[PDB]
Amino acid sequence: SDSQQSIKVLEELFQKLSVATADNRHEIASEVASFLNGNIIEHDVPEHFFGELAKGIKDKKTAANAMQAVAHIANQSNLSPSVEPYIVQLVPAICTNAGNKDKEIQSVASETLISIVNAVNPVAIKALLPHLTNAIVETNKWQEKIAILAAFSAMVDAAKDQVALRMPELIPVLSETMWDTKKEVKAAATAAMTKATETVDNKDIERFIPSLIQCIADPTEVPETVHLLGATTFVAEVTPATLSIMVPLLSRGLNERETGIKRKSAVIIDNMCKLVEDPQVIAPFLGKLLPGLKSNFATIADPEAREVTLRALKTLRRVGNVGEDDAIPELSHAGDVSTTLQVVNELLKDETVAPRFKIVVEYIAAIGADLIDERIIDQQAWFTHITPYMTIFLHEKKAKDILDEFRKRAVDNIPVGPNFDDEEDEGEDLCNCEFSLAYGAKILLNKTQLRLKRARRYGICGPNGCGKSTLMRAIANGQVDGFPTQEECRTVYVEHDIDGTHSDTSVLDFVFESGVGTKEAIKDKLIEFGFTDEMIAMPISALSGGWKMKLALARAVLRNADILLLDEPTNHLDTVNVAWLVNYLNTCGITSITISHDSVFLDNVCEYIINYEGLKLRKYKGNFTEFVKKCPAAKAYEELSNTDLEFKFPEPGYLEGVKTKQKAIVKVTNMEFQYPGTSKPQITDINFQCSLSSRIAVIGPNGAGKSTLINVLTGELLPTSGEVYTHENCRIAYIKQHAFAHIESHLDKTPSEYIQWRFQTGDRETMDRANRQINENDAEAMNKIFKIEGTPRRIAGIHSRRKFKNTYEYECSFLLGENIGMKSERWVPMMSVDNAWIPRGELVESHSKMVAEVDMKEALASGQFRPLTRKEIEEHCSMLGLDPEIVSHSRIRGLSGGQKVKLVLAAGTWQRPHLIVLDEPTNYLDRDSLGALSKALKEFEGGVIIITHSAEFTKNLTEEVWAVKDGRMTPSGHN
Repeated sequence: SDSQQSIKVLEELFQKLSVATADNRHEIASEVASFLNGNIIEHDVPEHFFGELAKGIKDKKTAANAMQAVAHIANQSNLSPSVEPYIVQLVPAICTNAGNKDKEIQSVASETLISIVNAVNPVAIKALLPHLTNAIVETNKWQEKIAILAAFSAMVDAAKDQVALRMPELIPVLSETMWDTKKEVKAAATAAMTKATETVDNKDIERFIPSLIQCIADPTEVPETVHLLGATTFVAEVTPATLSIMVPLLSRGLNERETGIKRKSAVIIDNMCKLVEDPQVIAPFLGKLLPGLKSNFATIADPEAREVTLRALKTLRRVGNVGEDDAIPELSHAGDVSTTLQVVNELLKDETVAPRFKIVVEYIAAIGADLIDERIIDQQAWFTHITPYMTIFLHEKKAKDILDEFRKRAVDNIPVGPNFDDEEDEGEDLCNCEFSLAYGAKILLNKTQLRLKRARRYGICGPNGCGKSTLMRAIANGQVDGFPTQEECRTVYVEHDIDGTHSDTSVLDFVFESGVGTKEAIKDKLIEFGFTDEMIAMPISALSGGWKMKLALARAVLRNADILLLDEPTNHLDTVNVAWLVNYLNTCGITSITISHDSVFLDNVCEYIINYEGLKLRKYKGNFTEFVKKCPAAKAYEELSNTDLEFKFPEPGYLEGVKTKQKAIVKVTNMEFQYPGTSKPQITDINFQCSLSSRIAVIGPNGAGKSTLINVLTGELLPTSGEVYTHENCRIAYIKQHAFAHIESHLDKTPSEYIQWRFQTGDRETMDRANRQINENDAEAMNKIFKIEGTPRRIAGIHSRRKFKNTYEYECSFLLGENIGMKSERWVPMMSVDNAWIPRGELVESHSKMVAEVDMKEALASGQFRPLTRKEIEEHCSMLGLDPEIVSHSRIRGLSGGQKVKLVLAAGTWQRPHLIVLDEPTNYLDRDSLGALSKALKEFEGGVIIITHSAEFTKNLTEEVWAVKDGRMTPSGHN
C-alpha cells in the first residue's frame, strides 16, 4: 500500500513538472529529487515515471524541465542506487540534447551531464562512462563536446582509481577529439586531454606539449613541428592512449612523399613505441604502421632513412614481441577491464545475475580496473566506490564479502613495485626518483634512478656528450620528475645562471642584489675563500674564468644550499686555494655533486661517483677507485686495442718565412696592454713564438696576469703597443673563455647551425676581426700622405687585389693635394685612370681585407675548402665525442656544460687548421673523452697550445710552459 502510494505521488509530481516554466522549474525539480531518492518503493522501480522522463527529454516542449529534474535527482550526495542505473540509461538522450539548436535545451543538457558524472557511486562508472563516450563521438555540435570533455575531467577527481582502469578506453577518445576542426574543442580536449596526459609527469613531450597542441589547431605547422621534434626528449613510457592521438599522425607521416618526413616519422615511432609495455596495447595499431614502414624500407634509397625505418620496424615487432603474421601479442587484462571483469564474474559464478544487471557488473569491473591503475588498494577505498553498485542486485553482506575478495585478487595482480627499496638508506633521505632525461628530443637517459643522501660528497663522471651538464641543469631548475622543489630542498648551478647585470659593477654588490644577506656577511666569506680586499672592489668583467668560478662557489655557500653543485671547480685555481676548496668541503657538512676533469680533485673530495654508462646512472658501494676494482670495465671502455675511432688532426696551412717550427708562424715582441681606466697594465715584456709544431701549455694562476695574456694570444683585446707578427694564411683555430661564455646567446641553435653560424664566420673569427684594427694614426692618422711618382695623395677607397712578390697590391682611388701648407688646403678626388696599386705592408695598415681572403684559403687546404654539409659535419663532431644523432637534432640549450664547450672546439678545428689552442681541456671533459683528445693532439701536424691546470693531461703531450708571474711571462720548457 504505502509503496503504491509512491507511484501515485510521482505521477502528480511529474504532471506538475511537465508544466513547469523556467521560473518555477527548479522548485519542483527539487521536489521530484527529494522524493525519488528515498526508500519509496518495495523491491521495484517507478517504471512508468522513468518512461515519462525519457519521453519528456526527447520532446522540445519539455526537454528543459525533464532534464533539470534529472539534474536535481543526480546530486552529489543523495543519488539512490535504486535510481542510479535508470538515470544513467538516460545519458544517450541527454547527449543528443547537448547538440540541440535551442540555446536553453543545449545548455541544460551540458549541465546535466556534469551532474550525472559527479553523482554516480564512483564504483558505478561503467554505467555512466559509455553514455559520455558515445555522445561525444556521434554528435556534431561543438558545445556538446566541450561539456562532455568537462564531465570527463570532473570524473578524474570524483573517481580517480576507477578512471585509471578506464584509461585505455578513454585516451583514444580524447585523442580523436583533439583532431576536431573546431579550435575551442581542440583546446578543451587537450585540457581533458591534459588531466588525461596531464598524467604525463614531465615536460619531455609537452617541452613540446604546447607545440603539439598548437599543431592540432593549425596542421600546416606539422612539417616544422616534425622538425623541432628534437626530439622532445620522449622520456615517459608511451601508451596506447597516447596511441589513439599519435598513430593517425605517424601513419600519414609514413605515407608522405618527402623522404625526410618518412624518416622523421620512423624515428618518432621508434622512440614512442619502445615505451609500450603490453603488446595488447599496440596490437590494434600495428596494421597502420607495419605496412608503411615495410614499404618505406623497400622504396627509400638513403641508407640513414633506411636504418631508421628498419629500427622502428624491429621495435614494433618486438614490442613488441609481435607474433606470426605481425599479430600484436595478447594484451594482458591483469590490470585491464577484461582482467577485473574475469575476476568478478568468477566470484559471482554461484550467483544468478539477471541480464538487466550485466551492465552493472561491467561498471563495477571498470571501476576496479581504475582503482588498480591509481594504486588505490585499501579495503575502505573499494567499499566507498564499488559496494553501492553491487547492492543493486545483491544483499549488502554478500556484496561486502565478494567485494573484499575481488579487491584482494585484483590487487594481487599488481606487478612487483622487483624494483628496489632505498629506505635501507643512509641519509638521511634527500631525493629518490625514477626519471627520464631528454635534452631537446635527444635521449640522454632512458628510465634511470638517482638517489642522494644528506652530507655525502659525490661526483658525476662519464664521457663527453652523455649529459653531465644537462643532468645538473635539471637538478637545480627542477625539471627532474620526483625531485623535491625549492621549499623542501634548495640547491645551487654554477655559471649557467641568467641575469641582467652590467659590466661596470663590482664583485661585492653583485652577490648583494640577489638578497643573500648583508654586505658585511658576504665580505667575510669572500676573504676566507680567497678574494683579497682588492678583488672585491673590481668589476666582474675584470675577473678571469677562475675567480668567476670561485665566486659562484662562494655564492652557493652563502645561500645555505643543502646540495652544493660544482660544475668544474678547479677552473684556473692554483695549488693554494684548491687545497682549500677541498679543506672546506671536508668540514662544511653539506651535500655536494662535483663534475671534474682533474681526477686528483675527486680523490681528495668525492666519496661517491655517479658515472654514465650508455643511458643509465650506475652509482659507485664505496668510492670511485673501489668501483673500478669490482667493475674493471669502468676504466677500460674504448681503449680495447677501436680502430674505427682513432684520429689525428689535419696538417696546418702554408706560411711564408717559417722555415722552422711547426709553422715560427707567429712571433710577437714588446707586447704591452693597459685597460683604459686603471693605474698599471696587466701584462708586459711578453716574448713568445709559435710554429706548426707548438706544444706550449699556459700552466699557471688565472686572473689579470694570465687572462689578458691569452686574450692577446687569440687577440680580442687589441694590444695598445708593441709589434705583432702573424705569418700569412695563418688561421688561429678557435682561444680564451670568450665564446665559451658567449655560446649562451646561441641556445636556440643546434650543434650544426652553430658551426654554420660562425662560418656562414668568419676565417672571420681570427683575422683581427675580434679586436678593433681602426687605428691608422691612427688616429687623424687615416689621412696618410702617400707619395706616388712625385706628388702627395690620400686613399679615398680601395677597389680590389692581385698577386705581387711576397705580399699584395690593391687598386685604390686617391685625393690629390693642391696648394698644401696654405689656407686653401683641399683634397680633390681623382679619376678611374690615375689609380695605382700599393702593397699590403707591414701589410695591415692598408690591406686588412686583402689579407683575410688569403688566410681563408690555406686554412681550407690543410674553414674555411671544407663544405658546410650535414654528413661532413656529422663525421667531424662525432670525433670529439658529440653523438651524431644529437648534432643536428637536439638544441644547444639541452646540452650541459660538458657538451657546450665540447662543441665550440669541434667548430674551430672545422677548416682543417694552423694553431689549435685548447682553453681548459679538462675543465668540462672527464677522463672519457680526454684520452681520445690526447691522441688527436699527438698525431696532428700543427701547433697546439693547451691551456690547463691538470698536470696529468700534459704528460707525453706538451713541453713548453706559459707560467705567468706578476704580469711578465718567460716561456721555458724546450723542443
